[PDB]
Amino acid sequence: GMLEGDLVSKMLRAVLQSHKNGVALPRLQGEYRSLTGDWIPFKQLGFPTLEAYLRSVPAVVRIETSRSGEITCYAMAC
Amino acid sequence: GMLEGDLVSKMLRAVLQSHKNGVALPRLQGEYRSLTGDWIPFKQLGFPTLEAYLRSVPAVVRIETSRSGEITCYAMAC
Amino acid sequence: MLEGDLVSKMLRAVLQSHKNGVALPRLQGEYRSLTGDWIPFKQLGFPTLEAYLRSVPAVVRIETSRSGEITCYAMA
Amino acid sequence: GMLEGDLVSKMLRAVLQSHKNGVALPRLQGEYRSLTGDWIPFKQLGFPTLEAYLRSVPAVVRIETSRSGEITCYAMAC
Amino acid sequence: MLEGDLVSKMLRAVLQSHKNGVALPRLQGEYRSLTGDWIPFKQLGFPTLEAYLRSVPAVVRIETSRSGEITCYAMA
Amino acid sequence: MLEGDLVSKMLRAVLQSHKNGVALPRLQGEYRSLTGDWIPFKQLGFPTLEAYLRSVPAVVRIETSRSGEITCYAMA
Amino acid sequence: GMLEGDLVSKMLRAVLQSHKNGVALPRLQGEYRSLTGDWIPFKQLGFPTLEAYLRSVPAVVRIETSRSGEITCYAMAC
Amino acid sequence: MLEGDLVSKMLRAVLQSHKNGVALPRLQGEYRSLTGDWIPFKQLGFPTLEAYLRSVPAVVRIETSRSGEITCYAMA
Amino acid sequence: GMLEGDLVSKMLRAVLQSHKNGVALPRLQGEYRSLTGDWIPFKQLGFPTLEAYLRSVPAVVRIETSRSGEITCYAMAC
Amino acid sequence: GMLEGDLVSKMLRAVLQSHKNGVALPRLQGEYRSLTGDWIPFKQLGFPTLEAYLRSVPAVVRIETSRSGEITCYAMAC
Amino acid sequence: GMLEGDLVSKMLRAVLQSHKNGVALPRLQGEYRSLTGDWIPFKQLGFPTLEAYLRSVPAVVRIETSRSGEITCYAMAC
Amino acid sequence: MLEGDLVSKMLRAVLQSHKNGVALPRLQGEYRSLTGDWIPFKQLGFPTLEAYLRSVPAVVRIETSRSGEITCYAMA
Amino acid sequence: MLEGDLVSKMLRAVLQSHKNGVALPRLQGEYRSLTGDWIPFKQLGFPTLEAYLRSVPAVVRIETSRSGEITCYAMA
Amino acid sequence: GMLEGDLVSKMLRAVLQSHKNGVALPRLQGEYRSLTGDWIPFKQLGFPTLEAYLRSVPAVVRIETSRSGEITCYAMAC
Amino acid sequence: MLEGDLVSKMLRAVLQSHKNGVALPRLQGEYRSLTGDWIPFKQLGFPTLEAYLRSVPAVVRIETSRSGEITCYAMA
Amino acid sequence: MLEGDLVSKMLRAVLQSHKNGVALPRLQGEYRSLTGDWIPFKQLGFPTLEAYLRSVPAVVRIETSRSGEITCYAMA
Amino acid sequence: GMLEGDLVSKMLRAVLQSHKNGVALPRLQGEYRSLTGDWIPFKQLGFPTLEAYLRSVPAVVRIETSRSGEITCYAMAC
Amino acid sequence: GMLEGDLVSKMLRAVLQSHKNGVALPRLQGEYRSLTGDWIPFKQLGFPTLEAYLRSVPAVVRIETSRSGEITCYAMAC
Amino acid sequence: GMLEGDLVSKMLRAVLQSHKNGVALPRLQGEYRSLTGDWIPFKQLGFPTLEAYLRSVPAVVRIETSRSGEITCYAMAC
Amino acid sequence: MLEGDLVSKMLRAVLQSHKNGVALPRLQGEYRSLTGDWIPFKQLGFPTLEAYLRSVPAVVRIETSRSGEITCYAMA
Amino acid sequence: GMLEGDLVSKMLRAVLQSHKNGVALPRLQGEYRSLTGDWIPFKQLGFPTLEAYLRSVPAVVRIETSRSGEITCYAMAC
Amino acid sequence: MLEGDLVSKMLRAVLQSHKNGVALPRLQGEYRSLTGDWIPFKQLGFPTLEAYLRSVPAVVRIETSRSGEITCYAMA
Amino acid sequence: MLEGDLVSKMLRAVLQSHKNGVALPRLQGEYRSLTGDWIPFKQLGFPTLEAYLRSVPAVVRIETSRSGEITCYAMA
Amino acid sequence: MLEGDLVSKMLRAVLQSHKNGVALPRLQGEYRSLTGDWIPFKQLGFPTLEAYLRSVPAVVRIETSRSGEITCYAMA
Ligand SMILES: [Cl-]
Ligand SMILES: [Cl-]
Ligand SMILES: [Cl-]
Ligand SMILES: [Cl-]
Ligand SMILES: [Cl-]
Ligand SMILES: [Cl-]
Ligand SMILES: [Cl-]
Ligand SMILES: [Cl-]
Ligand SMILES: [Cl-]
Ligand SMILES: [Cl-]
Ligand SMILES: [Cl-]
Ligand SMILES: [Cl-]
Ligand SMILES: [Cl-]
Ligand SMILES: [Cl-]
Ligand SMILES: [Cl-]
Ligand SMILES: [Cl-]
Ligand SMILES: [Cl-]
Ligand SMILES: [Cl-]
Ligand SMILES: [Cl-]
Ligand SMILES: [Cl-]
Ligand SMILES: [Cl-]
Ligand SMILES: [Cl-]
Ligand SMILES: [Cl-]
Ligand SMILES: [Cl-]
Ligand SMILES: [Cl-]
Ligand SMILES: [Cl-]
Ligand SMILES: [Cl-]
Ligand SMILES: [Cl-]
Ligand SMILES: [Cl-]
Ligand SMILES: [Cl-]
Ligand SMILES: [Cl-]
Ligand SMILES: [Cl-]
Ligand SMILES: [Cl-]
Ligand SMILES: [Cl-]
Ligand SMILES: [Cl-]
Ligand SMILES: [Cl-]
Ligand SMILES: [Cl-]
Ligand SMILES: [Cl-]
Ligand SMILES: [Cl-]
Ligand SMILES: [Cl-]
Ligand SMILES: [Cl-]
Ligand SMILES: [Cl-]
Ligand SMILES: [Cl-]
Ligand SMILES: [Cl-]
Ligand SMILES: [Cl-]
Ligand SMILES: [Cl-]
Ligand SMILES: [Cl-]
Ligand SMILES: [Cl-]
Ligand SMILES: [Cl-]
Ligand SMILES: [Cl-]
Ligand SMILES: [Cl-]
Ligand SMILES: [Cl-]
Ligand SMILES: [Cl-]
Ligand SMILES: [Cl-]
Ligand SMILES: [Cl-]
Ligand SMILES: [Cl-]
Ligand SMILES: [Cl-]
Ligand SMILES: [Cl-]
Ligand SMILES: [Cl-]
Ligand SMILES: [Cl-]
Ligand SMILES: [Cl-]
Ligand SMILES: [Cl-]
Ligand SMILES: [Cl-]
Ligand SMILES: [Cl-]
Ligand SMILES: [Cl-]
Ligand SMILES: [Cl-]
Ligand SMILES: [Cl-]
Ligand SMILES: [Cl-]
Ligand SMILES: [Cl-]
Ligand SMILES: [Cl-]
Ligand SMILES: [Cl-]
Ligand SMILES: [Cl-]
Ligand SMILES: [Cl-]
Ligand SMILES: [Cl-]
Ligand SMILES: [Cl-]
Ligand SMILES: [Cl-]
Ligand SMILES: [Cl-]
Ligand SMILES: [Cl-]
Ligand SMILES: [Cl-]
Ligand SMILES: [Cl-]
Ligand SMILES: [Cl-]
Ligand SMILES: [Cl-]
Ligand SMILES: [Cl-]
Ligand SMILES: [Cl-]
Ligand SMILES: [Cl-]
Ligand SMILES: [Cl-]
Ligand SMILES: [Cl-]
Ligand SMILES: [Cl-]
Ligand SMILES: [Cl-]
Ligand SMILES: [Cl-]
Ligand SMILES: [Cl-]
Ligand SMILES: [Cl-]
Ligand SMILES: [Cl-]
Ligand SMILES: [Cl-]
Ligand SMILES: [Cl-]
Ligand SMILES: [Cl-]
Ligand SMILES: [Cl-]
Ligand SMILES: [Cl-]
Ligand SMILES: [Cl-]
Ligand SMILES: [Cl-]
Ligand SMILES: [Cl-]
Ligand SMILES: [Cl-]
Ligand SMILES: [Cl-]
Ligand SMILES: [Cl-]
Ligand SMILES: [Cl-]
Ligand SMILES: [Cl-]
Ligand SMILES: [Cl-]
Ligand SMILES: [Cl-]
Ligand SMILES: [Cl-]
Ligand SMILES: [Cl-]
Ligand SMILES: [Cl-]
Ligand SMILES: [Cl-]
Ligand SMILES: [Cl-]
Ligand SMILES: [Cl-]
Repeated sequence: GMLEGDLVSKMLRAVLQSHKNGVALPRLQGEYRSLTGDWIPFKQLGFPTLEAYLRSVPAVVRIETSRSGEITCYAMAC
Repeated sequence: GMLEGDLVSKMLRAVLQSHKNGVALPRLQGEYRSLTGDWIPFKQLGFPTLEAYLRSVPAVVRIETSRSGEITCYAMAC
Repeated sequence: MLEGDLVSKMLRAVLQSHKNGVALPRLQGEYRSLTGDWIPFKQLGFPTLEAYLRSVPAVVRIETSRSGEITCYAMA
Repeated sequence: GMLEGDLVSKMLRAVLQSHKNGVALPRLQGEYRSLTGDWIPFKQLGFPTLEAYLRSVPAVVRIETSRSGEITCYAMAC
Repeated sequence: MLEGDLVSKMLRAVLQSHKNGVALPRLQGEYRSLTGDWIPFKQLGFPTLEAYLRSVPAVVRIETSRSGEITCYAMA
Repeated sequence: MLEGDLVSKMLRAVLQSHKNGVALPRLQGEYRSLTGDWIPFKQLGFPTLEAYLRSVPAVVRIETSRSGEITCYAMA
Repeated sequence: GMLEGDLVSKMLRAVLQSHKNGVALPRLQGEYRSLTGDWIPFKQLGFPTLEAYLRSVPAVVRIETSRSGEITCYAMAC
Repeated sequence: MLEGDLVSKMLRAVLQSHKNGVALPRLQGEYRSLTGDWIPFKQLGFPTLEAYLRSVPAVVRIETSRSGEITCYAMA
Repeated sequence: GMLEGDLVSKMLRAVLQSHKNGVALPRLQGEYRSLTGDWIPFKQLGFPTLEAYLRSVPAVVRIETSRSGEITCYAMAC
Repeated sequence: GMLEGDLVSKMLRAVLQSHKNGVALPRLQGEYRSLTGDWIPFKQLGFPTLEAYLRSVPAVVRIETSRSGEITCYAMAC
Repeated sequence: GMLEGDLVSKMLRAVLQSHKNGVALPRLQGEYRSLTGDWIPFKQLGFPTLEAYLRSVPAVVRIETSRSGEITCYAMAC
Repeated sequence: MLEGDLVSKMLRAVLQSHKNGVALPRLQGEYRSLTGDWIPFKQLGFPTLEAYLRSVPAVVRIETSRSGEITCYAMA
Repeated sequence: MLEGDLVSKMLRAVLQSHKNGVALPRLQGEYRSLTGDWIPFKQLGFPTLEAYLRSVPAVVRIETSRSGEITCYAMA
Repeated sequence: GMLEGDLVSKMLRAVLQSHKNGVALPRLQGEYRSLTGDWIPFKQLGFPTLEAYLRSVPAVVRIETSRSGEITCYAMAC
Repeated sequence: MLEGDLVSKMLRAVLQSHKNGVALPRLQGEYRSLTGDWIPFKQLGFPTLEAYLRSVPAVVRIETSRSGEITCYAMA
Repeated sequence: MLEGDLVSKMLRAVLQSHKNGVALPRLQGEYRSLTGDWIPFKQLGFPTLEAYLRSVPAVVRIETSRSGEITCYAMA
Repeated sequence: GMLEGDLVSKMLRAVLQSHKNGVALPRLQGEYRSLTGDWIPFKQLGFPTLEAYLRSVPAVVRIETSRSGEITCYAMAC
Repeated sequence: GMLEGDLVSKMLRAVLQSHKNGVALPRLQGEYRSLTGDWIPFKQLGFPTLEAYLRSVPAVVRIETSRSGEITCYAMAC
Repeated sequence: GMLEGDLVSKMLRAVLQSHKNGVALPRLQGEYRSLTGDWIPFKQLGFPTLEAYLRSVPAVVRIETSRSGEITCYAMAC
Repeated sequence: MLEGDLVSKMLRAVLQSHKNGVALPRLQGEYRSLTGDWIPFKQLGFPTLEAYLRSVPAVVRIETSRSGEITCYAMA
Repeated sequence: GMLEGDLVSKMLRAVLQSHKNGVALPRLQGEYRSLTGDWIPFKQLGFPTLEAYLRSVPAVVRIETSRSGEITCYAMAC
Repeated sequence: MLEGDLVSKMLRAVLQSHKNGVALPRLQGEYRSLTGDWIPFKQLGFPTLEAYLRSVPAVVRIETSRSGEITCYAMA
Repeated sequence: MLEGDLVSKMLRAVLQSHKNGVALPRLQGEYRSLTGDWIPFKQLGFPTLEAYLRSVPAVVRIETSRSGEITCYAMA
Repeated sequence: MLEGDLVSKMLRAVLQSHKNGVALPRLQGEYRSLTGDWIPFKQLGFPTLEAYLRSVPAVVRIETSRSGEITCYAMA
């Protein structure tokens, strides 16, 4: 019944909530596949990059950059 | 042995045939994932949207629009 | 207490008013009759009312006929 | 006084309502010209194809695809 | 009973209240005064209030002055 | 004596063989049965057989059902 | 004998000259069709929008914007 | 008497109701409680409620915590 | 019943056959409008320019260039 | 505190209000720089041309075209 | 922990190593899905075609074309 | 009775004629020898004969050598 | 034994039948008369029959008149 | 002597270091103009958006998103 | 008194000088002979002289031969 | 001695001839009357005469009326 | 000393003048190479197709289309 | 008489047949120029890269990739 | 009164004339800002790069490249 | 008698007037002094005067100094 | 053996070294063809213009602009 | 014996030198201290040092703090 | 004394060390063994080591096997 | 202790070795002579050595001659 976008959001929240210190963006597709069996379908959902998809779901994921320019993704409270 | 496109066609036919009143397009990726474990790879298959892929397989899927502009997908007889 | 939570609860109240469901073109009017205002589907992030209703499948069941007419039902 | 889009919508409704079994999309420009004297200005109205314009007016036209992949257009009730 | 039909009727009621027409920037406020809410021009599919008003020429006459100020009148 | 003229005449002959029309998926086979070869719709400049048939409305009448099945008839 | 662009210019001048307080741009295609039987072929004439075509014929049409951002078109004297 | 002026005044009234500020996700509900309707941020030309609030810095002070939670305060 | 492209082809043939010395391309839209009441819908038919549409119908129209680079259009025999 | 767009709007209003007969568009960047010390950042604000930015702020600036096709910009009352 | 690209590389190597005479490119998505349960995410990984992705991993896959123009993919030694 | 079904059956008949398989460049000729015409791979929706043959793996086994030469076999 | 080799030989046979050449629009029909089928110019990789004929200059000489009519001749 | 990019980096660091709780991205151009007299020239520096420029200077600016999807910019230590 | 009006009048004067018309490549020279300068077809908004001449059909008749040579005549 | 310097001086001479200014559509003709030729605004790098005149503000003052008519004056 | 475009023009004129009945466009690159030793550099000269380059040199080459849609190129007198 | 594409094909076959162990793609333009006096005109022939042109002529050239990702080109038998 | 382009030209001439051995292009934006307080608005003026703008004003700036490929900009005499 | 032929001859006449060549910025003025008008480089199909001069190497020799100044000479 | 780019570089150096006062860019293709028999293949080498290719080989060619905006090319010492 | 294998081994040696990990900005210097050169992250195919380190998770553990500072540890 | 000259000389020295050539994957390690550092193929302007080696054909002969393995030899 | 800080210090040491400056093409070699390796301009984020040197104006003064040759000097 759920929209593809709603299902992916729910799975991503499930991935991020396991990890108290967040997930480095380069590791995120792998950590999501570990839970779900497949990749985050960011192109399908209408985004050019995984980062652009993540920006579009701010109530699921908090983005923070590091000095190197890498993103770490945290589960947004709620 | 089968082409990616042939496999997806077969899976989509299997999804749609379960549903006597068809599947609303917004629900289709979810209903296909429920059967198959993954999403319909419409970008891979060379289409910009899921609707454009579905138009390309008329002997698998019948498209009908509603007054709202939403598509419902039916298994095409055969 | 989120906007979406309040709208969802009010929608459920409207749909439950109607045992036979509500034709989608009449939904905005029936909902305003109860709530005093429209369903804020653009604010909630959707291009159409029907697109919003697809986002709440636990609340509303949607039936579409073969002539393309849409009926909305309270989901139990 | 009317917007171009409103006038075209009204003319298209007038075309489709004559035809109880709908109008095949390949025949639609001709059948509309027969009534109106000119073509449906889908590029002007901001669409890349006639099909994309028709999708944008679901309360005027119902689209149904056939096994061949051709569209038939029906007047949407009302 | 469509949203657009109800909005159209309420707009007509507001404009008829005013023999001298209503300056377009004041229309939303006058309309809320009567109806309790705003004119839902985005929901109805328009980028601006004025774009919505152009969609209902049987309801509202629009005059624009040479300094670019807009006045709206009930259409008979 | 053009390719399109010959194909058109042969198609008419096939369709006239069938008072009840010919289901579009069966047309290529019936036509080969009579002519020894397929309808050359790509050579004639069309992406599909049905697209070719639309180019010859004086020859073939096309009916499409509400389930999307297509039947072709000789045009008088 | 005349260029398409010259004919359209002449027809547009004829439309605008009827209207002493000008024609709102949203109403212009309809008012031109009322006189001429067809639409202003702005895409053919090489413009992306009707407004861009109108800008290209300043000795035919004067553009003035209103507070809302709508254009009114006036016949340019001569 | 502009829509934006009225919304701004009503927002100020809501925020002043709350000495401790209002968490941004709760703002729409609190505002409807007072006014009878939602904050019309799309009509006013903004993609989000927060984007609208940034347009009125003389009215609302916005604080964001290091966990990304947002609190809105009446501006003196 | 006819395809838009077939109707336009037929009208164009009718225009060109009147003119024993052909029609200069700059004059063609005007001469076609004189017969038909509207313009040749080359963008609708999927071409960027009128010349590109004309190239696509060689059994209707013969193109010949002049020293200036202008095209003259002749009815192709048949 | 203010958005870039709000600041530019305010500065532009300040420029235009000095000039009772408006400012010719070709002169506007210079007249704005005279007051403010820099140029109107129309590309930053998401517009391809200065004219497109000005169209987007109709409650600040009234556009009127002249017979030559040049724009004059007036402060919109208020 | 692994990058998406590293995981896909490893899975592709596992697919190709089973097949002593290589895998025809048209059959590769199907043969990879048979092992892994999903498709090779070449668009995600930043490539327009499956062939372009495969070219980018030469130490995993050897490409050889046939007279028809079809590619066969072999596991690159190591 | 579909075109693709008939072509598939005729292809199988040709391949079965040859215990040692058929070199792909010779397939069109051998097939015409039996059927009177070519394999209609463009009509069936494929850019090449080999692309068509990939669409029918239950009918034809394809072997490609390390020098890039292709041999086609009847599939049991 | 390639498709293109067989088509080339059959084309030569058709053209040699005609001392005065063959008008290009009549070529498909004359060729079918001899061979039982059409010249497979799309299969062979060409958008048009004339484009195919340009690929075989050792087989066919093409003359075009100043009115744009095309005549094809066997090449010695 | 300095590169444009180095100068802008230095000015941005100066802006952000004043603000202990960071600067909301919507407020950043204004706060930078308050110090420097002009805007951050992100298009000149080769970026489509201000956010894309900021991502490119991670040793100057730390980005953190909020639940709404707004960015707050902090001076990166050093 | 517009540039285009003056150029048009001068062109007419040049063409009337010549009962047998003027070959288009010679027109600029003949026109300069009478007027002291060239026909300003770029200023008037045209990419070519011939494109300008098409804009004034009441002034100049243009004939093009089958070898592509152009002759210009005064229009009565 | 540059082209632009000479054109600028000649323009100034034309404008000074006219105490009441010169309507922009009449400028080319008046200028030719004095100089024997047109103002070479394309050569000088401008799409229009008015665009050229904007490049020389020390030479020409431009007034535009509210009906969009343009008058050019010698600058002191 | 000559511009590339002038040299190519001169060579093309030399090719076409040999051939009293013109040169079919499909044969032109070969016939030009026979005289000159290389191909006509139409992309270098700023054209997308050979036909577009030829259209740009009307005083060198006369284009005439045939019923099939093929161009024949003739030396333009002079 | 021959098409440009046919001539280039023939020359390329002549180049490759000299070299029993094939020609590394980086060396191919030079080795072809050594025989023919000019370069392979892959852009003219409608391809974005030399590799894309070579893929389009599989009955002339066999492509094989190496571990580094370099192509070697072999004359395809016949 | 002056056009933006004329003002920038004048400022650039003023910058370059100070420097007898010219200004290295990488240093130019900084040296111009030192005089003027802002950057050269090359995107506004319709150029993709600063170098493309500079090429467009040859009577202001002389460009000379060095062995490294860096440009030095000199004031053009006058 | 073509425009380009006449311009070429007049240019040669101007350049021959000057044994020491003519600095390119002064060429338009010197040429007008002799001919009464400017060199019509845009009409002749060139973006600049210098681009036109490159099209006539048999007429004008162009020297450019290391400071980028250009001198034009009659070609013998 | 040499890369296409290396061969062209060597030929260009050979052209430029003959000419003590350099070669005007408009004359360069002709002067290179005079030595080599063909044109500089700048599109093949991946550049949109001849000037862009020349910029890419600064140790072969020195570019200097003139007041008109024309480039002169000099052999770079070495 | 691959470059990547050698770099990986040398990196492990550097990280093992440090029980408390190594701050990422100091890693290049510490690594050069041991090896005589820098970590060749561009050669190995990565835009940044950190991007390279992500490619070797069996060798280096990366911790990032909430202020965005990065610490690298030998992986057991 | 250029970087490329020094790298070229050092590469030659490494390759000459090996009568049987050096497998390309081992080249970086062998070269570092002699020189103390890697071959700087990115600095020298190449995307890969093999792309750099193609730029110096007078120094290194490259052989590629039919399984795609690469061997590098000193060029005499 | 950053890579860029160490490279900067080593560069300064090399340049100070040379009172007369160092020609840019010789810089990499002189720097390797002192440090054992190349200047890592790609790692540091620059397309060229000269682009890197522009990033450190407090360290190196760059002079370019009118023939385009570059000399680098220690900055005091
Ligand atoms: Cl979705
Ligand atoms: Cl992590
Ligand atoms: Cl995806
Ligand atoms: Cl991504
Ligand atoms: Cl990403
Ligand atoms: Cl969200
Ligand atoms: Cl990242
Ligand atoms: Cl597929
Ligand atoms: Cl459903
Ligand atoms: Cl996909
Ligand atoms: Cl989609
Ligand atoms: Cl879709
Ligand atoms: Cl299908
Ligand atoms: Cl839908
Ligand atoms: Cl809403
Ligand atoms: Cl809806
Ligand atoms: Cl409905
Ligand atoms: Cl509309
Ligand atoms: Cl129908
Ligand atoms: Cl249209
Ligand atoms: Cl369409
Ligand atoms: Cl369509
Ligand atoms: Cl609708
Ligand atoms: Cl259709
Ligand atoms: Cl709304
Ligand atoms: Cl409005
Ligand atoms: Cl108003
Ligand atoms: Cl076919
Ligand atoms: Cl079909
Ligand atoms: Cl059917
Ligand atoms: Cl036109
Ligand atoms: Cl109106
Ligand atoms: Cl149009
Ligand atoms: Cl529009
Ligand atoms: Cl518009
Ligand atoms: Cl409007
Ligand atoms: Cl809203
Ligand atoms: Cl929000
Ligand atoms: Cl929040
Ligand atoms: Cl059509
Ligand atoms: Cl005509
Ligand atoms: Cl059209
Ligand atoms: Cl056109
Ligand atoms: Cl056209
Ligand atoms: Cl034309
Ligand atoms: Cl803003
Ligand atoms: Cl002004
Ligand atoms: Cl900007
Ligand atoms: Cl602009
Ligand atoms: Cl603008
Ligand atoms: Cl303007
Ligand atoms: Cl990855
Ligand atoms: Cl296989
Ligand atoms: Cl993908
Ligand atoms: Cl693909
Ligand atoms: Cl692929
Ligand atoms: Cl393949
Ligand atoms: Cl076929
Ligand atoms: Cl094949
Ligand atoms: Cl084969
Ligand atoms: Cl075919
Ligand atoms: Cl044909
Ligand atoms: Cl013919
Ligand atoms: Cl920079
Ligand atoms: Cl803030
Ligand atoms: Cl910018
Ligand atoms: Cl932005
Ligand atoms: Cl941004
Ligand atoms: Cl933001
Ligand atoms: Cl002109
Ligand atoms: Cl002309
Ligand atoms: Cl002529
Ligand atoms: Cl001019
Ligand atoms: Cl003007
Ligand atoms: Cl005027
Ligand atoms: Cl050229
Ligand atoms: Cl020929
Ligand atoms: Cl080319
Ligand atoms: Cl082409
Ligand atoms: Cl072409
Ligand atoms: Cl020409
Ligand atoms: Cl052709
Ligand atoms: Cl070809
Ligand atoms: Cl080789
Ligand atoms: Cl090419
Ligand atoms: Cl390439
Ligand atoms: Cl390539
Ligand atoms: Cl390669
Ligand atoms: Cl400007
Ligand atoms: Cl400097
Ligand atoms: Cl800018
Ligand atoms: Cl730049
Ligand atoms: Cl630049
Ligand atoms: Cl300049
Ligand atoms: Cl530079
Ligand atoms: Cl000119
Ligand atoms: Cl010049
Ligand atoms: Cl000069
Ligand atoms: Cl190369
Ligand atoms: Cl020279
Ligand atoms: Cl090229
Ligand atoms: Cl170029
Ligand atoms: Cl160039
Ligand atoms: Cl170089
Ligand atoms: Cl140049
Ligand atoms: Cl590296
Ligand atoms: Cl890093
Ligand atoms: Cl760090
Ligand atoms: Cl390197
Ligand atoms: Cl490598
Ligand atoms: Cl290897
Ligand atoms: Cl480096
Ligand atoms: Cl360098
Ligand atoms: Cl140097």
